Amino acid sequence: HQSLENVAYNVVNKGHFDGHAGEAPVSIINNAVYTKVDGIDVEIFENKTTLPVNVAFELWAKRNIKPVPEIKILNNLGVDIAANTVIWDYKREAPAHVSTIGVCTMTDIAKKPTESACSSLTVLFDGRVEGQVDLFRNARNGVLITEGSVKGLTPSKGPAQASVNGVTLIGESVKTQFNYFKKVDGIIQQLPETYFTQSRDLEDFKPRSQMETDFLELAMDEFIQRYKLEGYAFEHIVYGDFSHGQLGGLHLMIGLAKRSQDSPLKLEDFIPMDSTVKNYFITDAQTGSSKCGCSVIDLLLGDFVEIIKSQDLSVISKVVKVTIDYAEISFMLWCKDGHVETFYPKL
Amino acid sequence: HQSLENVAYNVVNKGHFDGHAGEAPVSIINNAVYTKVDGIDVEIFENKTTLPVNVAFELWAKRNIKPVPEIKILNNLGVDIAANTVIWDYKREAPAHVSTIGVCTMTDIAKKPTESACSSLTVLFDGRVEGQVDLFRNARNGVLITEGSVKGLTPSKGPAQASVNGVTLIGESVKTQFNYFKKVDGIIQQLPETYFTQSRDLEDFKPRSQMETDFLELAMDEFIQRYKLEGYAFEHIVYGDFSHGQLGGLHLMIGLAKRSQDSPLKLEDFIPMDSTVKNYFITDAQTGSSKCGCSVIDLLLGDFVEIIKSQDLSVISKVVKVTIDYAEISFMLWCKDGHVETFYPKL
Amino acid sequence: HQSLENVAYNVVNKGHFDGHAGEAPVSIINNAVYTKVDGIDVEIFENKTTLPVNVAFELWAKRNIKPVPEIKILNNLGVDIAANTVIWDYKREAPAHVSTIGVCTMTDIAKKPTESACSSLTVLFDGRVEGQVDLFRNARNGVLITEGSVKGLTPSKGPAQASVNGVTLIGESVKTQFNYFKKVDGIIQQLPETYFTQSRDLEDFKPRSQMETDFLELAMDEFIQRYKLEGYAFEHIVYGDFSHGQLGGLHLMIGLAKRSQDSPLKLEDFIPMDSTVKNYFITDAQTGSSKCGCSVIDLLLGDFVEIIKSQDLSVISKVVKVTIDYAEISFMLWCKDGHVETFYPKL
Amino acid sequence: HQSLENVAYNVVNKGHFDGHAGEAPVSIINNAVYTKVDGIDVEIFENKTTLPVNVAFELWAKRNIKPVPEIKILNNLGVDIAANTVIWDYKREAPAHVSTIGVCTMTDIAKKPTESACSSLTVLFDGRVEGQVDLFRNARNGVLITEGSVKGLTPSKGPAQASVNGVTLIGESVKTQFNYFKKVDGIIQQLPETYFTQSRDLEDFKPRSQMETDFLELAMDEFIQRYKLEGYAFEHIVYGDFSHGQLGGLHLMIGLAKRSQDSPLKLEDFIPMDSTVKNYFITDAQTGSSKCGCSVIDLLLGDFVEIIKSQDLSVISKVVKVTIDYAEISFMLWCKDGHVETFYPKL
Amino acid sequence: HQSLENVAYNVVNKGHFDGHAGEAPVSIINNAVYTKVDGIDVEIFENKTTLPVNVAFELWAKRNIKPVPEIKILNNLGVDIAANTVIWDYKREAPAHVSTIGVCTMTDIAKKPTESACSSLTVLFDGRVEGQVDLFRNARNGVLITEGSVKGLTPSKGPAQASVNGVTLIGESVKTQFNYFKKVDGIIQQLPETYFTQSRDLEDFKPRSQMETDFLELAMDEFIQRYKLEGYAFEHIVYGDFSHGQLGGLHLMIGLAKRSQDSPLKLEDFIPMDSTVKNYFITDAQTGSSKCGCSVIDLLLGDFVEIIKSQDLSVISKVVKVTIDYAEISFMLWCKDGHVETFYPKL
Repeated sequence: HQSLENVAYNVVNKGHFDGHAGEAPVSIINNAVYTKVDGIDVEIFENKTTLPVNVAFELWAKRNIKPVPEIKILNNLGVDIAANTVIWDYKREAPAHVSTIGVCTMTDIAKKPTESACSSLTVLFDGRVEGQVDLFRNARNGVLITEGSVKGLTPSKGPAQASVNGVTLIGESVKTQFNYFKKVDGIIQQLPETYFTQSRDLEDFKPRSQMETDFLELAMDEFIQRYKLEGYAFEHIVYGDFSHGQLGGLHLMIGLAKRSQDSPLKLEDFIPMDSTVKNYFITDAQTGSSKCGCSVIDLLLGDFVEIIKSQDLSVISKVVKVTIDYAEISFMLWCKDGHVETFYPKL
Repeated sequence: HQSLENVAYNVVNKGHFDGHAGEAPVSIINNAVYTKVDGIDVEIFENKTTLPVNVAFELWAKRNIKPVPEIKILNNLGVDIAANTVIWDYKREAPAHVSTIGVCTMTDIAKKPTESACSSLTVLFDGRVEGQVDLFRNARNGVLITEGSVKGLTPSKGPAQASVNGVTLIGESVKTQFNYFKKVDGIIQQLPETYFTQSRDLEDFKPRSQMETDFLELAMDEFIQRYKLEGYAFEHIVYGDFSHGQLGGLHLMIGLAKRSQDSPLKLEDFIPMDSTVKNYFITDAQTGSSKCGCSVIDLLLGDFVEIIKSQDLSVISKVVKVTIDYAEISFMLWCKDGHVETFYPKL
Repeated sequence: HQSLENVAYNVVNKGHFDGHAGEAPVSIINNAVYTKVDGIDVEIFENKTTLPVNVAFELWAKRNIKPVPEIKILNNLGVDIAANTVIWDYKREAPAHVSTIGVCTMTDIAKKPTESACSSLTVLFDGRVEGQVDLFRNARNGVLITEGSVKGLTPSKGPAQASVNGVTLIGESVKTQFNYFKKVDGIIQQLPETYFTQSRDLEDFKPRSQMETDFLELAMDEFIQRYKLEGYAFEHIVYGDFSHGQLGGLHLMIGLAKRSQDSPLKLEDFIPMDSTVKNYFITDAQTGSSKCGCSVIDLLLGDFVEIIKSQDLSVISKVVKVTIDYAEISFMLWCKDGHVETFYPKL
Repeated sequence: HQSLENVAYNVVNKGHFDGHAGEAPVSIINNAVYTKVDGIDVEIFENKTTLPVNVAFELWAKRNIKPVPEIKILNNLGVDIAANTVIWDYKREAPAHVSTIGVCTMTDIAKKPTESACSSLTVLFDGRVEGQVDLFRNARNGVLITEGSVKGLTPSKGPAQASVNGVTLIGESVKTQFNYFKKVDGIIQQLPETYFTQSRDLEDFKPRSQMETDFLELAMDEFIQRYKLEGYAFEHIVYGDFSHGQLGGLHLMIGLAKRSQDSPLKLEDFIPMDSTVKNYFITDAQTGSSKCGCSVIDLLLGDFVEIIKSQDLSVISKVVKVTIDYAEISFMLWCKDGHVETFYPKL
Repeated sequence: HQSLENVAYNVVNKGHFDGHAGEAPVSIINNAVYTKVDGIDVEIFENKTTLPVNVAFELWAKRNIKPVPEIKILNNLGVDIAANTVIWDYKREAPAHVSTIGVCTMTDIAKKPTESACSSLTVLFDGRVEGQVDLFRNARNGVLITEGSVKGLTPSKGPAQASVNGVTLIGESVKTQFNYFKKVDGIIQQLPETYFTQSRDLEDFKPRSQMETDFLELAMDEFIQRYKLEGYAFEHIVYGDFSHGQLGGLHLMIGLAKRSQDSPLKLEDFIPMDSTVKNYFITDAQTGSSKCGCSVIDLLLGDFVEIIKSQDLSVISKVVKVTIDYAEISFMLWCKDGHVETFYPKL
């Protein structure tokens, strides 16, 4: 078994677990870990998890620190568990998965992914570690990620971003765009064609196309005119309606970013996990206009435009299915007189 | 009785309690509430209150999310309790009142405000909800707020700002300026004429008059000259003295904002509740000048100027009474040779 | 003995302990102290220490609020304890020392520093308080700080910065540059000649020389050219290498500040205490380049340049000793063909 | 206000609060109070209450230690609060009442019982303390207890037992049998004629009549014969039926005591408060016979015999009302063919 | 450093720390230590100390389990710390001493007792461990315990009882009667002649002389007559007075034991540490007679008789000094007309 004091040694010296021998003295108190430096206690870990403090500490210390998929993607793919690593959720500050494989004896359900206990779980395999492509080849259920091709398998090209120590970025010195492969009950799946969410924050939103730059820079009707968007309810859906007490529309992250050029918004992330569609309590500071339970998704404007411009506006209301981050996302589409009234993610 | 799991359902779906039926699974641990999403716990409430976690969770979920008076105003008016709503203090992250009326069985002292238990409490009535103006008409003690007139009653026009989900603003799509009415022992009170504090933060202070814009933009003696303010100790009181080790003056929020154009201040809010007069430990980063227990109030400069220019400077020292946010605020006035030495709120 | 309720009185009125008589009512819950204002609890202290909540509260309330040395300096000098004051660590939010002298009965090992219990401890004496220079003169082990000269003793001129209520600055209205003196086993020490770290943060880094201004403003090879720095590996050590997956170099705080002009860095302070050499997990957001356990020190560029330009580059590798903040800091120096490969602090 | 350290002084010296001046040093940790004796912490209070540890400590220290009514009696009488004392529940280890009067500033709703806040509460007045009979005479709602007569008032003679520091006994050197008086809305009530429960434990049950001694000593049918009890279902109700998997009858404490002469019972007190009718999960160790939710009451056998022998057995089933400990207790009476089937308290 | 998991291994296998290599998996939660047995957590340590759970666990595991002096004796002798062992207080369930020597790195102030840090502490040395008699010979301050003689030193014969794993007994297969020696500031002390307390509990009190057997068996005046004790107030002091509401006398443990032959007493140990004189809140169940703050000491009756029969009864009141368990115990002696009124320990 792995000791607390040896986990602590690694953490105080390297900032994470690297398998160095040694021991640092430690104090558990207040659901935290303190090490003693010249007689004084200094906090090196605070447990925000539902696990026991020492177990949480170990899993955190064994964090995967390579670029890894964002958790929304792993969830959409049905990943239950990872092979011989810990995927750390930096949003929640807890492990992304309940159990572990060959990592920690308090959470292990197995030591290798080839065991029976893993058979019906979807295991994440990582093509960057020796042997794991071959384990995937023999696994019943699993998801494999790789940097390039895999012989005998058709790749699905993933999103451009990944997460590195909780910072989600598009790698330049490091590769963040993985190929994905999936197996269910021994059978290779054909992964669907997908849009990908863009994982941008309100606070530092950056456009990634000319369309988006135009959106942020041009006035509303000049933008709508230029991109032949009249009748697609962008003024409601994208720019948002702050005219009444109840906030209307405002379903694209880029719209929130544009409001933020003029004046602040308050977003309450009431179910704070990473996901393709987010749900916010939104309050507009300038007007006082607000709305609880507002679905927001961060697509490239161009992607969103192609979704909606491909829609049949003949019908009053229908639930539209779109594949995003490998998940089937339901949209509510309301039309009147052959124009769009609203179009939003159903959560 | 209301269940925890049903409170949780409402919160995970809508971000607050709306009376929908249903249940979400939940874990109480670490003075927090976690819901289970695909086998993993995610925090949906952290209890910063002195109440039991599940009770706090329910009250929070039943937060009033309409525009509501800032808590300093309710306190100054002697509000003990609200009728069939929960006023949430976003500064403290706890209920503004100890008990409740027709809201939650663990804190209820009554189900309707007409009961005997309420008779000697000052109940907040809200003219925007059916029937409550009439309950106020029959209440012994209470405070009523309304958007417009009330027949047979003289209104007091309140402050322009209110709070919406903890964001204090001047409503454009929503009404934040209430009329106030008050009853004590069955007798309608005549509310006094008042100044109102402006509820601005150091971090995003915005002027609300030409005088204030001038103050922020002009140099000290040019501003004092222009507004005929020589002899009113503005250089001490408003601009503040950072020349000695002990910080001097600096009693108006706008003065702190002006310092902040040049260089940072650190404010320790040591008794962190909302109130008309605040009390700070202030440290000036540029000079190292500092002062514990410093009274600061946020009045419109113009209002403050009229307070002080109406003062008799004949006497060495006297306690001056000014009505602000409906409270009687004591000021210490020190004069010498018929000019002002200092003039500050007494807390 | 000192009471909790009297500590609370002082804190709610003045923001710290000043010896006023009186009592405020209080509630201990959740490792915090709440006072009752008009029937509602408001938090006035949260215990981030390993001490019992009420003891921590008292020590915090008796915080030294004059300008005081940064804790890294006191540690480097071997200060164990302070005479009749509490040095508060604002980074850790806990006392800097384990025990106390004439301050608090739960942590006191003595009431005056002249007692036997203090004999083998290095006591901090403060020349600004009546009598303490004379106590130092008779102490076995101690460190004395003063604003000016001390008769019969050679001064060591300290760093220009000190800390005032946790804000570290160079005093203009207040003196932050102390003279230091030290005694070990009754014998006055001759303190070594030292560089001093500059205690600047990444977030608000400000240059303090023309060299540093040039560094931040000029392009790399233009800066290296101008200051005749070719062959001293500044491109690695100072500007940092973000070309590979593993981040290289980047050992001077000023280098991190320059990166930050272009794009954000994430620093994980994994052992969060104040010290001369810090240790970070660094992640570059633009490239995804990262490195755990990275030593960073904040020297004036000019100081660092003189350290390294005085080095013999004849040898492949050697451990170099430099005195900084009174500590002997080990540097690893690697050379090839008579140029510098890398030069970094050894932690 | 009263200080923690002064409460502690009284407790370590006298074992409770007596108003002595002084201070003992104290540590709050783990919801407990520790005092320091020669450098080592010793626990002097553990908080089993829902109140903050320091508040609970004070109330406990101000425990009424004179003989006082058992809490079941005060509850049955509707006592909400006590005048200038704290009634401590030794079963629950918490105060018997929510608020307090002239005792502790964190729980006080008033300082004297004559105040408006007390007007609609039933206040316990204690004729043994100067002035309180007269306060009762002027109170709107209250209960008065005295050792002897009160002029102008008809007494109700209470139970023979009272509680002294949590030990319930029949006083020989001290008076435990109080006279009771009650006022509702200014009007003296006529208290009903009552039986009283006997407050005996299974573990040390002692008979208090010849009938009870006979019951414990004689064989079943010899006892039933002697007291002409055939047809009153004592074999079921009192002796209990352990023949089947579900335990039957066994509703009188004395019956449990008799079983205990032969072999052990396990009683789970699942709602552990003091009350006239208790509710137990009972398991018989000899047979394995068991029953959840079993009502048990401790009456003198003679009293119980008179209740039931005065019943009309003509009807199949009826709810019978009996006054016990001043409460109206409902009994279910089932008869067949003019004999009793069962007769038990309805909880 | 010593690891948590290795402490756990020793505890689950041997019940305490014996220096075996190995590791058991562990969970810290709720201020307790749980080990995992076949997937289920079982508690192996609950922390009743003020130390961090893992530190407390280690010290407890390193409990001295040989016969050791009762803690009252070590305290009376001024023992601050033990040499290379942990004296566990089983009454308090915590270490008897604050710091440690060569035992645990979180509490060590030294690794060997010969170090400077120990110089002014009174160290307990244990003659049963190799080398420690010689360490005592060179120590400045200390207390030595041995089974037999020590060359060149006069022994003081200790009490017959010692403690073995918290069970205090008179050894038959093991030696519990130590010789004591003491050094202060390098100088061997002559320990005074002493009585010893007998460390008996009320619950299982056993007489240790014919006098005590007579006391328990004979009637009061027959016992007083037989031992010529008239005029020494035994009826008050020893047998106790239960006639009034306030309990009188009852200062010898043997008296409490005799009451207990007739009927139960409730003792509240309000300052629950081991000491020569104890302080109880006593309640007599039969009479209801009670008394807070009652001093009780457990001497052999014969010893107590010789104390008092050697007293001069000429004076009304005087404080008498008696040496017991090496401490100077003050007694209050009150006389009238040349007989004893009362004689009791002053705490």
